[PDB]
Amino acid sequence: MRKIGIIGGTFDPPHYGHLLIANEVYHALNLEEVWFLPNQIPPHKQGRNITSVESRLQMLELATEAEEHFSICLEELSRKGPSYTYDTMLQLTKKYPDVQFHFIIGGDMVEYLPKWYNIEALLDLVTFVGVARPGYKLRTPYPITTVEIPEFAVSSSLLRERYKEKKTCKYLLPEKVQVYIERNGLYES
Amino acid sequence: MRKIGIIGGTFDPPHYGHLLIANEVYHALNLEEVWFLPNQIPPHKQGRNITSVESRLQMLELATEAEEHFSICLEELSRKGPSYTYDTMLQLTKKYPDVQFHFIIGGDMVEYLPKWYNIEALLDLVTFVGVARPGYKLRTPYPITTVEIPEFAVSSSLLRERYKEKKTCKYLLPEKVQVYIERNGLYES
Ligand SMILES: Nc1ncnc2c1ncn2[C@@H]1O[C@H](COP(=O)(O)OP(=O)(O)OC[C@H]2O[C@@H]([n+]3cccc(C(=O)O)c3)[C@H](O)[C@@H]2O)[C@@H](O)[C@H]1O
Ligand SMILES: Nc1ncnc2c1ncn2[C@@H]1O[C@H](COP(=O)(O)OP(=O)(O)OC[C@H]2O[C@@H]([n+]3cccc(C(=O)O)c3)[C@H](O)[C@@H]2O)[C@@H](O)[C@H]1O
Repeated sequence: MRKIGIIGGTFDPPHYGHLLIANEVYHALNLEEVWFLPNQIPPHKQGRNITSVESRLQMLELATEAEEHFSICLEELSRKGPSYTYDTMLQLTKKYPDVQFHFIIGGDMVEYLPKWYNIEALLDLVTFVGVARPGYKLRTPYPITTVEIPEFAVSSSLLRERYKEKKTCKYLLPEKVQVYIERNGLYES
Repeated sequence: MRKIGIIGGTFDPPHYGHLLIANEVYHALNLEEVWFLPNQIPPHKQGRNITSVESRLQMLELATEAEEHFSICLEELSRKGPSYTYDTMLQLTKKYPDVQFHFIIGGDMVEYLPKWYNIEALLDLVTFVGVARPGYKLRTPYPITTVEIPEFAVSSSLLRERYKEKKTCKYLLPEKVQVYIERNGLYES
C-alpha cells in the first residue's frame, strides 16, 4: 500500500554510504522510491557548526541527480528550529495518508533511538529500517526491521577530516560532490 | 627503498573492495604503486570450480584500467599448479632485489595466515598489511602492519550470488566489470 523509504540526515557531505543503504533498502523491501530528507538543524547536534543549508542541499542534489529512484523531501528545510523527526513525520503522514513510511537509519542511529524526541509516538508513524554499520551494532529494544547489506564504514566526519588533512577520498563519495567541495573550498579543501 | 604493494586474489569478480583497499594502502604507506596478482589456481580453494583465467584477467584489467597507480603482475598465471604465495614471492624477491613488498590482505585472510604454505619463511620475504573487513577481526600472532580504512563488506561470493538471484549490484563493483559479466552471462547473469 504505497511503500516509501525515507533516509534523513545532515548530508555534510553526502557520500556513497547514503546512496548504498538507500539502494539496498529500496530493493530489499520493494519500495516505490526513497526520499532523502535533509535536516535544517540536526536535532541532536544543535550546537555543532555545520555547512549551510544551501551548500548541503546542493551537494545532496548532485549526489542524487541521475538516480531515478531517489528524490529529495524539503519538509524540514521549510520550517524553523531543530528538525525533530517526530514533527516531520506527523506532518508527512497527514499529507500522504496512504503511504507506509520506512525510515532508514544506520547502526549508529539505531543505538541512539532512546534519545529521539517522542520515539514511542514516532514508532506508530513509521517503520524503522536499520542497516549495519562498522563500529556499531543493531542493538535496540524497539521493533526495527533489519536489512542485510554489504557494510561500508565511510562517514562524513572521516571525509571532512580527510579533506582538511588533504587525504584521499577516492571511492568514498560521488565525483560531482567531490568537485563541488574542492571548488567551494569546503572542509578546508 | 622502493615500496610496492601487492594484493593477491582470485578476483572472481574483482569489485570496489579490492580497489578501495589498494588505494587506501597505497596512500597510507606512500607506496610507489600497487600490483594486483591474480592466482591461477587459488591455493586454498583447489577444488572450487571458478571462472576461467582468461575471464578473470579480463575483468581485472577492466577494473584497473584507468587507475594509473595500479598494474597487474602475471607471475602466477605464468606457472602451473596451485599458486602458493611463498613461491610467488621467492621469485619476485629475486627478480626485484631492491623492492620492499607489502602484501595486502583483508581481515578474513589475516585470520587464515596459519594455514598458509611456508608462512614463517614468507614473513621474511614480505611485510603483510592487514585491513579490516566486516565479519572478520585483525587477530593474528604474526607481525602484520595494520592500516585503518573505511570498511566495506562487499564480496565476490555475495556478488556471484546476487547475479544468480538477479539482485542489485549497484555501487559494489565497476560499471565496466558489470557490463562484461552480464554480456558473457557469468554467475548466471
Ligand atoms: N557508512 C554508513 N553505513 C550505514 N549507514 C550510514 C553510513 N553513513 C551514514 N549512515 C546513516 O545515514 C543516515 C544519515 O547520516 P547523517 O547525515 O550523519 O545524519 P544524522 O545526523 O545521523 O541523522 C539521522 C536522521 O535521524 C534524525 N534524528 C537523529 C537524532 C535525533 C532525532 C530526534 O528526532 O530526536 C532525529 C535526523 O534528523 C536525521 O533525519 C543516518 O541514519 C546514518 O546512520
Ligand atoms: N570487502 C573487502 N574488504 C577488505 N578486504 C577485502 C574485501 N574483499 C576482498 N578483500 C581482500 O582482497 C583480497 C583478494 O580477495 P580474493 O579474490 O577472495 O582472494 P583470496 O582467494 O582470499 O586470496 C588472497 C591472497 O592470499 C593468497 N593465499 C591465500 C590462502 C593461502 C595461501 C598460501 O600460499 O598458502 C595464499 C592467495 O593466493 C591470494 O594471493 C584478499 O586479501 C581479501 O581478504
